[PDB]
Amino acid sequence: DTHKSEIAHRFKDLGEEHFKGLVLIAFSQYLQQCPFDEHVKLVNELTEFAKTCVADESHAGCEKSLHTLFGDELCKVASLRETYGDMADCCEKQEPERNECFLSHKDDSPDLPKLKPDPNTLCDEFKADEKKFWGKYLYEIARRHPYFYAPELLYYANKYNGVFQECCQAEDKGACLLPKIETMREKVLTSSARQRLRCASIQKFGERALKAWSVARLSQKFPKAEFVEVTKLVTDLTKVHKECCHGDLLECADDRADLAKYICDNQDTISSKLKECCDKPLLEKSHCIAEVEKDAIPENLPPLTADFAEDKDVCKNYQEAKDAFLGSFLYEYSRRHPEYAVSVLLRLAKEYEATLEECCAKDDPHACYSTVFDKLKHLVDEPQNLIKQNCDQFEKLGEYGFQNALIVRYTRKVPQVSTPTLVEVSRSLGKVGTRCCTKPESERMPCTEDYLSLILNRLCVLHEKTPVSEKVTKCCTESLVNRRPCFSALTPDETYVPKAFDEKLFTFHADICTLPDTEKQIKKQTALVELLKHKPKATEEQLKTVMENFVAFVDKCCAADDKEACFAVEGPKLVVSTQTALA
Repeated sequence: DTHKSEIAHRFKDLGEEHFKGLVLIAFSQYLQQCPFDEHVKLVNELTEFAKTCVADESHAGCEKSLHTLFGDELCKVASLRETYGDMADCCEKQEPERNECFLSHKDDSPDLPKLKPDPNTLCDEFKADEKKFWGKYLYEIARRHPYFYAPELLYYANKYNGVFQECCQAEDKGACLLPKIETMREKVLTSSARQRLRCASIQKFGERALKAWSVARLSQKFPKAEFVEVTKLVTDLTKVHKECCHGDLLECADDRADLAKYICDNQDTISSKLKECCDKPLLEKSHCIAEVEKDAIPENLPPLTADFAEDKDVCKNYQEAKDAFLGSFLYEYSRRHPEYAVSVLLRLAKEYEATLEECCAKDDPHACYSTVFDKLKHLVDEPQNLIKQNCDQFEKLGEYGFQNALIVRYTRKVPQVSTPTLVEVSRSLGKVGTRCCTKPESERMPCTEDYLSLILNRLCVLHEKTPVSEKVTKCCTESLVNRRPCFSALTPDETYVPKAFDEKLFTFHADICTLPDTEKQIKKQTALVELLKHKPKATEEQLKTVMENFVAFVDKCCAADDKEACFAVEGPKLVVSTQTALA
């Protein structure tokens, strides 16, 4: 009963272009510092060997796993040690330990040069060779995002050649291109942050957590899908993610297709909105199905309380399959409330779990769990007043001013975190203003809950690598679903000794007037953070004073005939007045 050669099953099923694409992504994520040219060699080689195993299945090595073959090739890289250190001892291990070891060196903050894309040299390179322009893009996104969802990477990379196909024929390439890549670039970062949380769930909270996520997400989109169908799409959707998150990129891709294919062939029992989606070429259909509008709530739905609170058999039901009965609750809940954010529904079910565990203990469980829904109904509203405040502060200050607002709020909160992580997180938190505060009122909170969890997950991820605040560790490990309130309930502690003053953190040169705009703000926001690790009690009135004092200074010195002499003299002046005002 042996369908023998895994490389050959995959090469056939995906076809060559997708095989090559996915292989280049996989090498790109394992070795992020490597030049492009070296990866193209590793891909072509493995690809030859793939064809040979399609031609002859018995030929040597054609039965080795996909890791072993991927792994064999990583081990032959002349520059693994003197380029990747401790990584080249992975080569001393056997399968599957050798593969675990490679993964664990994926770098979530790789140090990579910022692509300042220029449309002329860039439109130059797509005409020269469209298929390599295509690969270079794959490799550049994937090496800076090493857990990127890989079948989507091909999707976007095609969308991308798509822009150049339409824009390099116009009379102002520039004016045509940059708005489209920029709208594109935002969707890609959002999609990578999404995937990164999917993988954190499983790696850190179990398959049970991801799976539970898909019940929420699915039930909500496909409320007229009955539970067994939902259950089924869930099984196959957790598998696709598990494999994606584990670097099994070829199995993942092929299993997403089989699912895209299963969904479209079962429209009538799943949802009525898919008919347009179920009609594109492969990449686009899958993206369509993941982007698709939600279906209508069936009309005569039996009130929630029926099965889950009055049922004189709840505890019995629950004990016989805890996870199914809870999945069932999540299904039931999610399909009736497509308004809610997932993070919220998964928080509703978790609380619901906690209630049976402890009610089912007591002699009269029914007296205990009959009342759960009010408990639950109060969960929704805890968030709401957070929202109002932050959108006011946001409208009040604008995006930049709000980022510095968060930078201060979050540095007093978790002063130990490193300065680059505090900057990046606060910037991203502040864009949640622009994302969510112009939305309809009853929609602002769901929006907010949803992205915070991508952003809080990035904080944990950046921070689990080099663990230094106990506060953050606790909020990251304690729960998946309760991070946002765990991070909002944190206070500035008086258990933090201020950082000793460091001159080099508050010295500025004529370069500051040179930087790209993002860089300029990031240089300033760093110094903002370093100022609050040093002067952690400094008031809001005082900081107001410093920030203005600081704007004037940069303005002043970015205008003079000798800027260097201008920073030299005014720099120390600034330090003095600040030290005085704050100390």
